[PDB]
Amino acid sequence: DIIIATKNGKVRGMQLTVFGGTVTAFLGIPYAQPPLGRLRFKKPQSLTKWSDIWNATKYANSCCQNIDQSFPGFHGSEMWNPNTDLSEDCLYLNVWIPAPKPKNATVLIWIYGGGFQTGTSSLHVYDGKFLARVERVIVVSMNYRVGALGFLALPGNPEAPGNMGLFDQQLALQWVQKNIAAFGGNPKSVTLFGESAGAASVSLHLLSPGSHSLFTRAILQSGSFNAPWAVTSLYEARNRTLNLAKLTGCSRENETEIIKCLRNKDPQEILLNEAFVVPYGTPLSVNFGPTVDGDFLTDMPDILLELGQFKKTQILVGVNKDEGTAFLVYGAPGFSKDNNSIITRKEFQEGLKIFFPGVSEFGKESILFHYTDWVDDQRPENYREALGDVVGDYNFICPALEFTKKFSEWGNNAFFYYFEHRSSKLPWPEWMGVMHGYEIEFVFGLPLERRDQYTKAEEILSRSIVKRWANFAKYGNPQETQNQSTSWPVFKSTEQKYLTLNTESTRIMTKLRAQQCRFWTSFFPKV
Ligand SMILES: *[C@@H]1O[C@H](CO[C@@H]2O[C@@H](C)[C@@H](O)[C@@H](O)[C@@H]2O)[C@@H](O[C@@H]2O[C@H](CO)[C@@H](O)[C@H](O)[C@H]2NC(C)=O)[C@H](O)[C@H]1NC(C)=O
Ligand SMILES: *[C@@H]1O[C@H](CO[C@@H]2O[C@@H](C)[C@@H](O)[C@@H](O)[C@@H]2O)[C@@H](O[C@@H]2O[C@H](CO)[C@@H](O)[C@H](O)[C@H]2NC(C)=O)[C@H](O)[C@H]1NC(C)=O
Ligand SMILES: COCCN(C[C@H]1CCCN(Cc2ccccc2)C1)S(=O)(=O)c1ccc2ccccc2c1
Ligand SMILES: *[C@@H]1O[C@H](CO[C@@H]2O[C@@H](C)[C@@H](O)[C@@H](O)[C@@H]2O)[C@@H](O)[C@H](O)[C@H]1NC(C)=O
Ligand SMILES: *[C@@H]1O[C@H](CO[C@@H]2O[C@@H](C)[C@@H](O)[C@@H](O)[C@@H]2O)[C@@H](O)[C@H](O)[C@H]1NC(C)=O
Ligand SMILES: *[C@@H]1O[C@H](CO[C@@H]2O[C@@H](C)[C@@H](O)[C@@H](O)[C@@H]2O)[C@@H](O)[C@H](O)[C@H]1NC(C)=O
Ligand SMILES: *[C@@H]1O[C@H](CO)[C@@H](O)[C@H](O)[C@H]1NC(C)=O
Repeated sequence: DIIIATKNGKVRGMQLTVFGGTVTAFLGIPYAQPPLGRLRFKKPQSLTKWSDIWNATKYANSCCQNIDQSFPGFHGSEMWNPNTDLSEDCLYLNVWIPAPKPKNATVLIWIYGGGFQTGTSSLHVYDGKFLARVERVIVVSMNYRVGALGFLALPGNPEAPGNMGLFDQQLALQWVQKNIAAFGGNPKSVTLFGESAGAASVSLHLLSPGSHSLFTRAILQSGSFNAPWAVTSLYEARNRTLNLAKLTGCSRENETEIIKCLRNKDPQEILLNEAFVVPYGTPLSVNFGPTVDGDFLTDMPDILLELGQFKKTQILVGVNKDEGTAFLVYGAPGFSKDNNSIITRKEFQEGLKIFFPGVSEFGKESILFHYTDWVDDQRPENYREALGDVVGDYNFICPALEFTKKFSEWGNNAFFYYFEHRSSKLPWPEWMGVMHGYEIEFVFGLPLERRDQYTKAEEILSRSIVKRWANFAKYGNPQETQNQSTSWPVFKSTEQKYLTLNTESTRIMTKLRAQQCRFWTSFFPKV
């Protein structure tokens, strides 16, 4: 039996057997008052003390969310769908501590992705027991509100201020600050890491002054706030908040009254309507996401980034080789996970309509032009690979690169990686390559489990990545100093060196996707 006293009461965890060792897991610790009733859409409220022994022995409810129903029974999609009950009562977190209890361990806080519409900390690929066992770090992860329940925005108005999901995250960071010492943790040594919308969240915590004292360092996997999907403007936010009020018959004039009306609607009603608050959706739509609330976010984050207004610290940033492909099978014509998705020119052209609906004709022509001068005009994968690259470059790679350039210009050490290994247990077909999110299992050390049909080469890659992540958290330097590893150079805005992660050869390369990103980062914003 293992009971830990925390500032709001006592929590009992459970022992886990890992690699002939032991990790203690505290699954499902509440960190806020359930945001129910009048608390729906408000910032997370402080939790009142309890007196019992809170049995934190299983993952808690995941936050309300729509589920991917596109490939029922297919592990490739369903591995991302929630694996606990959905409920508004979902403000909980998890802690993995090494056994024997550490003395002053570095803490790793995970923030999952999901487009700010989906996700949950309890997923199998977010299990922190391996990191705890292997690197003697403590791993924390939290559930935070997503979708309209997490980001509906009536700016100024506290009933619906926006960014509630971010303040959930923040409230969990405070919990780590006030309690992790009791678990053997070092509150002065906290590294946030997250993927996709989780990564954009991490990057917004570097910008938010209310978070500056809640962590030390930051890791951003396939995501950053300057990505086009990561921040809703005050305009869209209001137009989307107003739209949703219509589809639920909640339209009023008293802005506080439309919120009260939305407060008596059932979570399901709000959920089915989220999709249509935009006129033309894409597979990448983030109908309700972070906004400039004037609280968490005091100005538009591009301006903050550009003028050096963020926490000064080290960052680890990276992306995957095929960020875009995963979204092509959610709408792009001629694409399917069940055939090699050879598409024609017209099909590529139609796909751009799917992914760039509001963009001018000339804008879409300019995308086609920049991506369709072929090394081989006769190669039939040409247009299929091109659309994937378009989506990946525009949505993930180029914003992550631009974020890393701008952040490092203010003097801090930055490290950039390019993950280019396809999981041998990847259930999607080969033409989709090194997909969005399929580095996570490697970061969390799943390939270390020899019982799980990963190759030996994958075990070695996960083992080095785990060491590099942990070295970055403990020491601000993501080296593997022992097994004659390739040294990871800092990313500088001049030379722009990055490290490639793969089973073959880790290499130092320069200026990732240079020609592509100049199009996205300096021509395309004009159109
Ligand atoms: C701001 O919102 C209006 C309203 O959107 C419509 O109503 C919602 C409840 C939802 O069902 C949406 O899908 C609707 O489109 C947008 O106005 C509509 O725009 C579309 C296409 O642009 C048009 O076909 C509709 O007739 C419009 N309806 C009205 C009442 O004007 C408007 O475009 C949004 N603003 C922006 C910049 O997108
Ligand atoms: C690849 O598959 C897509 C998806 O269509 C579905 O999946 C197939 C594997 C098969 O089960 C089809 O019967 C399904 O409809 C194909 O796209 C469809 O193509 C048909 C004609 O071929 C067209 O009428 C539909 O509109 C298309 N639907 C979509 C969503 O694109 C595609 O043609 C296949 N291409 C190759 C090269 O295999
Ligand atoms: C409910 O269905 C909505 C569609 N979603 C996408 C699907 C398809 C792609 C695979 N993912 C699983 C997945 C993989 C990796 C990390 C996290 C999750 C689910 S989404 O809601 O998850 C979504 C939305 C907008 C985004 C905008 C920018 C980047 C990612 C986005 C994801
Ligand atoms: C909390 O759990 C207590 C005991 O839990 C069980 O016994 C221990 C030794 C572990 O094996 C644990 O995994 C078991 O589930 C209960 O006695 C107590 O009533 C519980 N309190 C609740 C449910 O509120
Ligand atoms: C635990 O360790 C603390 C020092 O943390 C270290 O310094 C900060 C600035 C970070 O760089 C972090 O990564 C380092 O590991 C001590 O100040 C503290 O008193 C120690 N407390 C206990 C109980 O061991
Ligand atoms: C490093 O490699 C270990 C096994 O390799 C042997 O030990 C190291 C220290 C070298 O001296 C090498 O020449 C030997 O062949 C693994 O057990 C260990 O987990 C690896 N560590 C990392 C971080 O990858
Ligand atoms: C909006 O509602 C609040 C709370 O009831 C009220 O105080 C305020 O006057 C209303 N504003 C209007 C009606 O413009």
